Amino acid sequence: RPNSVDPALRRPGRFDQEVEIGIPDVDARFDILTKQFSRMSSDRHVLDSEAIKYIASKTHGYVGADLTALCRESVMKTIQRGLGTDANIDKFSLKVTLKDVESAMVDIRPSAMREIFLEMPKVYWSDIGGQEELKTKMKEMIQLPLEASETFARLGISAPKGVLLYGPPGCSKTLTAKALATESGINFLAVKGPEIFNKYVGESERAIREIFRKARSAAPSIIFFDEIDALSPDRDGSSTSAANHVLTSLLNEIDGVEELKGVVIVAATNRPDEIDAALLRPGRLDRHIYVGPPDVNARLEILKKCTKKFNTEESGVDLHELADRTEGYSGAEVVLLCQEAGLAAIMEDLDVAKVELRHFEKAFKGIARGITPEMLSYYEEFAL
Amino acid sequence: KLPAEFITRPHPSKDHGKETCTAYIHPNVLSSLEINPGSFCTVGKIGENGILVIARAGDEEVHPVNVITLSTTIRSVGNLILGDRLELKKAQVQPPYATKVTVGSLQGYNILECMEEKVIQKLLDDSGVIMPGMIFQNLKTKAGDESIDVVITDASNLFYLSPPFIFRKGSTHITFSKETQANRKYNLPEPLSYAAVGGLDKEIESLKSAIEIPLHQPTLFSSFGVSPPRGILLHGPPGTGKTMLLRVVANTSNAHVLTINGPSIVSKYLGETEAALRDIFNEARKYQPSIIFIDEIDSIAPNRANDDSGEVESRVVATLLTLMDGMGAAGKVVVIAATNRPNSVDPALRRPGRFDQEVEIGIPDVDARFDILTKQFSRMSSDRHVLDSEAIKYIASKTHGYVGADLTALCRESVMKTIQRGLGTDANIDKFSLKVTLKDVESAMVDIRPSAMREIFLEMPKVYWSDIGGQEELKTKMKEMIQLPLEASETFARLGISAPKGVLLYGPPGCSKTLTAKALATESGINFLAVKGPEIFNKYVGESERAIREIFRKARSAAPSIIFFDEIDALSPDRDGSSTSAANHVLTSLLNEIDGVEELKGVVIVAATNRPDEIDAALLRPGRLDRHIYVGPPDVNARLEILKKCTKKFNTEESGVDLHELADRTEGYSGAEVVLLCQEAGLAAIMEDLDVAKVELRHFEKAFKGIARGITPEMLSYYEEFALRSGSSS
Amino acid sequence: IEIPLHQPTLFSSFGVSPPRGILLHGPPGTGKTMLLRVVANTSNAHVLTINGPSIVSKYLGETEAALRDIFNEARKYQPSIIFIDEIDSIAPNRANDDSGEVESRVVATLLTLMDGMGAAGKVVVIAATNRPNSVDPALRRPGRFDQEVEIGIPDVDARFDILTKQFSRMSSDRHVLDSEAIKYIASKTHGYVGADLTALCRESVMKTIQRGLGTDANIDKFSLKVTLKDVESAMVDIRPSAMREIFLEMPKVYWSDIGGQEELKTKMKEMIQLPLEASETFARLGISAPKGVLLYGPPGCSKTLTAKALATESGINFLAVKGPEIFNKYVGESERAIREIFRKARSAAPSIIFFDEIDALSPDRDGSSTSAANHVLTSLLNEIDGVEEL
Ligand SMILES: Nc1ncnc2c1ncn2[C@@H]1O[C@H](COP(=O)(O)OP(=O)(O)OP(O)(O)=S)[C@@H](O)[C@H]1O
Ligand SMILES: Nc1ncnc2c1ncn2[C@@H]1O[C@H](COP(=O)(O)OP(=O)(O)OP(O)(O)=S)[C@@H](O)[C@H]1O
Ligand SMILES: Nc1ncnc2c1ncn2[C@@H]1O[C@H](COP(=O)(O)OP(=O)(O)OP(O)(O)=S)[C@@H](O)[C@H]1O
Ligand SMILES: Nc1ncnc2c1ncn2[C@@H]1O[C@H](COP(=O)(O)OP(=O)(O)OP(O)(O)=S)[C@@H](O)[C@H]1O
Ligand SMILES: Nc1ncnc2c1ncn2[C@@H]1O[C@H](COP(=O)(O)OP(=O)(O)OP(O)(O)=S)[C@@H](O)[C@H]1O
Repeated sequence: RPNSVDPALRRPGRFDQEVEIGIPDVDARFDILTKQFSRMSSDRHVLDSEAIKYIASKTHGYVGADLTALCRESVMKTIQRGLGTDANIDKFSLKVTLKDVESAMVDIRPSAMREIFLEMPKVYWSDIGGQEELKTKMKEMIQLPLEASETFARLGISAPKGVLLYGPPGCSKTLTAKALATESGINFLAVKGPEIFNKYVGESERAIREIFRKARSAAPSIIFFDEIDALSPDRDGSSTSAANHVLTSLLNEIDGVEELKGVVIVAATNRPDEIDAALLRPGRLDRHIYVGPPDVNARLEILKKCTKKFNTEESGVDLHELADRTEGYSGAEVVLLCQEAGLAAIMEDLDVAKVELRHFEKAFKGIARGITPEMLSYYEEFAL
Repeated sequence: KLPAEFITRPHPSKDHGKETCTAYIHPNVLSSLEINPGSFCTVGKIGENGILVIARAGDEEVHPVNVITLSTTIRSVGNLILGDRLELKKAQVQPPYATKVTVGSLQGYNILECMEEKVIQKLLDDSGVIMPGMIFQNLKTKAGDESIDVVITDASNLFYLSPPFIFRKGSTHITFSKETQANRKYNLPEPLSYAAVGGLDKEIESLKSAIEIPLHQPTLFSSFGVSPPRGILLHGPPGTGKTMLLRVVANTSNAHVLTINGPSIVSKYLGETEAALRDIFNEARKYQPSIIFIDEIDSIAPNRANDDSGEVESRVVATLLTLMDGMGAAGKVVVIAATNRPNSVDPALRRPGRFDQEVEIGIPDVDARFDILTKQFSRMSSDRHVLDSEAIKYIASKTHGYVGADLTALCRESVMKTIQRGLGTDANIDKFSLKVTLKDVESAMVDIRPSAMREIFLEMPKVYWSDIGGQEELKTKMKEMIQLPLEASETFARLGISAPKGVLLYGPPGCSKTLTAKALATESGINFLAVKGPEIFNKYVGESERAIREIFRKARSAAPSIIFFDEIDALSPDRDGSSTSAANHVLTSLLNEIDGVEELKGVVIVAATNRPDEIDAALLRPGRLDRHIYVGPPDVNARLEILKKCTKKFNTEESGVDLHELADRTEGYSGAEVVLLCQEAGLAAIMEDLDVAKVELRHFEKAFKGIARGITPEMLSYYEEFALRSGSSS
Repeated sequence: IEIPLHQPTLFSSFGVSPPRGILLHGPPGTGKTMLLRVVANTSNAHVLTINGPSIVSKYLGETEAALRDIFNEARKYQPSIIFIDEIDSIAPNRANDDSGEVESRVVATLLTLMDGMGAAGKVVVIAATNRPNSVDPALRRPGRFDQEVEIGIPDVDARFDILTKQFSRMSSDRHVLDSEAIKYIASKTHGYVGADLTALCRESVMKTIQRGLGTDANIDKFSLKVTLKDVESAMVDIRPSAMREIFLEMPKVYWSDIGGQEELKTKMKEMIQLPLEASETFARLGISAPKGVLLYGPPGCSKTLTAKALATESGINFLAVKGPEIFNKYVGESERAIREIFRKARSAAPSIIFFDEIDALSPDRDGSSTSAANHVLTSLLNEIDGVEEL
């Protein structure tokens, strides 16, 4: 914690140059693991200089100390595996294979991940049905700047820093934000919501510095802001008094990230008035993304996603008819149809993977849909 | 000097020779206690009856003063774990000759499957003193037996755990018995094994691999590049049995055992407090292999982030940091830390190299509760009278939200149920032959409560489904949303789906709404929670979410559970722009907690309010309030059952008070409006005559003239638009 | 208490260790402290007393060392009973910000010693508290306090049995036979948790003696009896424990002084007087008296005068709230006064709470008024008729 050190000892004349150590990337992971397992050397004989690449790609976000802990738990996977078959088996002759290393990640909690208390139930692109148009725009504004960051420096094109999502409730929103990091992505960090106010005055103020203390973690770290209403819901345009200083700290630490650095602000919200008249400045939020209701084609893929286990075709249910009649449902409202339909089907008589068309109809009449998907009267021209 | 502190160490030679009972303690201690090398000495725990062991003089040059060496059988008699403190005493009575000695085996093998009886006399001939409970293993097998063990179950006593006796070969009566348990009349203890712990079998297997290997085979990791992991981070919710797991390791592993539980290392002197840790570790490293057990480490290792941490406590945690890394051993010493708060561990302790192995002491689920309950009755099978694999499953399934500690209390309360019945039928009946039946457990179910519910106090008067009439649609949804996820959980897994966890109840004033929650508190099968909103709001900044967090923290541990949110409109922040200071953060916390229980958890959110249209649009997102149920006003059919609800005791069948006539005249009556008529009309009858035997029609006639309607026509119009609001026709 | 300390063979047959740990919680005045003394004097076992901070010392480890040696004495001398008066004082919930390192070790000692194996033997621990929710939840798990008994406020039946013994302890200066007056005195004492019942006996002696010496101040003070009128004078001057926190003038109001309004007076007796005098009637019919009445009309009528006489000629308690007096600027205090006042009302049950100008505290909720009024009313709706029958 260099910031926790007294600034008197950090003034010029004491340490002119300091180096901030970041999280090793995929290129550095092979070099670390090669030398760490160089002590193992041919005892494994399963390396082939290619097995580490699979491990390094899967083991993402590791600070580096846990890489040695991976080796310690790898030995735990073996030995016991050998002793499981034979009681007097020679432990020295046993070797570690790819299966033991992969299974070790189950009982391994990375030190960096332990601090960042997140759940992230392994969301992939399979669950995100439809929104093909949405993916292309996000890739051209997020994937390319992150992967080709060195290229953008020579090109000189200003990156569209600052991404915000506004749309009807039930859409992906946060779902797409956390899914990108899964497929060969980078570290994702988000707040828990009740973090702006903790207790005493100044304890939460210094917590803002602790959040931004890590700054770029590997290449780089991203600090998402889900539920932006938790930061500045009021006390800005009315009843300010002397309690709006917390928002000032969160806004003075975001302009020091330059443009072509990779550190951007990504947030998800539903009320445009919660954006507040402070992020419309030229450099905070210049481009606006509207995640509207899915079209008919999107629901067709979503329906198959939420009816994968259901026979559908075997029972005699047409998927195209369901997608057309599900118009007006916004995102999650489409998915909820099966769950309500599933409960009715089971209660009939010991339902085992037998869902008919009438089950969809029964649940269709007892689910409410979104109302007024036009936001707070302003969604195109961000000028009030 | 004559120190009062001693430790236990196994005998260097294990050959069942003349050292069966003779033990070497110290050449000088025996002299200082006026004990001859061969006289009688009493050794036992502090505050407990000692075990009469034979005192012998060893080599003073090699044997340390504080070390006491025992035999291969002494530690097994009293379950004397290696490293436990001792209290040396003396015996002044010549032991009576053993008239009868019983021979038994723990493994369920008869003594006839062991060596010849002539050999048995040679096995125990020079022991001299024999007390019940002597266990000796690694005995020679005549046949191809895998393993044999002989335990002296009984033999036939002032401040003595077992009756002292002197064995005599050729003149002692020997009886062969098949007993496999320690005698209950002597109240002898029993060792704890891995299979003695039910439900948590998966965690035990991981623990055994990470403990046996470093203690007995430390060169495996050294030859495998990296040193073996040091430090065990054992954490689990309270009541799972964290304390016994450390004891199980001590009772299973055969090595030096040192336990540091609670603030036992705190001393008045400044330097003495920090010196205790160094002395304990030095003892552990001197007699490797050894295990150091730490319980409630967070109580002595503060996280140092808060300002409440003291200087003394900061030095205690720093001592472990400077000593865990700074030792010359390769990892033969294993440190286990037991705690219930994962976040209370010191940040330096959580760094890699200190707690390499982290084990979560999981809360037993429905499947695990069957395993633990089955094993508990094994040690009480003499008076069990419990069906096998049939009654246990029914009891285990109904114990929703249990953590493991309540099951022991439930079984203990099961015995108490027989005591009240046994003594009630006959005050002098024999209570040793009493057997627990299915009804006793069911009776004990209501008298045993989960630990997570100890902090929740609500009256919750017993209101049943019969208290609600003509609500079949409401009863249709509740069974599917509560019983089906648990009674048929395999069907959901077959479809690979989870039932929706949201419901937006709304009913006119006078209807059930909250009354259904009372039925939920009566017929749900699981734990029930309610919030007396808007009590969650607090004056201090940041405590509004913390109050929700503390109440919602119990839901995760006691999953599955049902939480009832009465009048959720106040919970949702007001959009009119008045007093919008802290309610906005309340909405954010509620939404985030909903998404946090998606890992196949049983958390259910139930809400009911009189203003469905005054809530934020975020709560209408699927996954939070999935179902919109219109529990409308009672109709003619409903009020027919409503009348029988509270007037069943009334003698209206004999004469007067026609339910059908009331039903037609009570159009638009809510559940409360019908009850109001009974209260108003009933007061008319009481004033006419103090003794009331029947109710006439005129009592209701006077009441009818002074009762208004609590369900305005505009009230119904508000909810119909809410029910169909997404474009109405579209 | 008896079985764990007197029948060691019974638990030997079963595979479950004897239960250990008794904690008593409830409102003050129920008699929690007295029950501790009764057990100590009746049961023949070692008694250890911890009256509040009786084991707290200025030294760092002396407080924790005292617990270990005291519990070791119980282990050495069995059977033993350990009494910790106000156990919550030395064992806080460990969740409040006020708790520091001092309270951490003291509570942790209880977890270590009472784990079910540190003490063992024939040692049983019995404790009491006034706020069960303020104690450490870790202590409430099985193995430390297996069974928790709630000592509630005595009802009419419970008070009569308690009051009968106190008057009949001496049996010499009783002056009443067949318990006709004792039941009458017990029936007219509502909300007497037991401390006031003892105070009623104490004030009964106060009412007499003065009357005996008033006519002539030269008689035997050991030859003076206690009459029914003395207790009647003693009961009116004693306020309920929950009512001891109320500071009101309360001018005397009589119903005979109110001319007219016969209809209003007719329906009042059916609400309070009738349940007291016709308790057996409701049990036969299975009904409950209505507890909600709205008074309205043009200004200038009696109105508030009706509620003043409720505490005078009803025989039950009465709590007065000045309407919007519950309002507070802070978020956590606006509706807190609603629960705090009714907590005293439940303690002083039965009691009547009267509200002045409920319109201000009850907005129409149709999209007007302020949130603070809406926040209060939502609390009001739940507490008056919600998850609690009241
Ligand atoms: N492919 C999909 N398309 C639409 N909805 C989906 C899809 N997959 C899952 N869902 C549902 O979407 C829900 C999440 O909806 P969200 O829009 O994220 O909720 P939210 O109200 O926006 O709150 P946040 O911003 O996510 S914290 C999940 O609970 C799923 O039921
Ligand atoms: N095999 C078992 N699995 C689970 N619980 C068991 C088992 N055997 C016994 N128990 C009971 O589990 C409980 C564990 O002790 P507790 O006092 O509940 O520990 P604890 O309350 O969690 O204290 P902490 O959390 O360590 S401070 C006891 O009531 C035991 O009787
Ligand atoms: N079938 C019935 N349904 C509902 N209430 C009934 C029924 N039969 C009798 N009642 C009585 O009617 C009362 C209605 O009270 P509540 O259900 O608490 O009011 P509510 O419908 O929840 O509306 P609130 O709480 O004021 S928004 C119950 O407490 C019962 O005493
Ligand atoms: N037979 C009896 N039944 C009930 N109460 C009695 C009886 N005899 C005496 N009492 C009274 O019961 C009371 C017992 O004291 P407690 O009410 O336990 O003290 P307390 O007010 O609860 O204070 P704490 O905080 O609990 S120590 C005394 O006031 C006794 O006078
Ligand atoms: N027959 C009577 N009815 C009512 N009050 C009477 C009567 N005779 C005398 N009074 C006195 O008149 C007073 C009138 O005071 P209140 O009725 O309390 O005032 P109010 O008319 O109710 O106006 P509010 O309630 O403060 S808006 C009573 O308190 C009595 O002291």
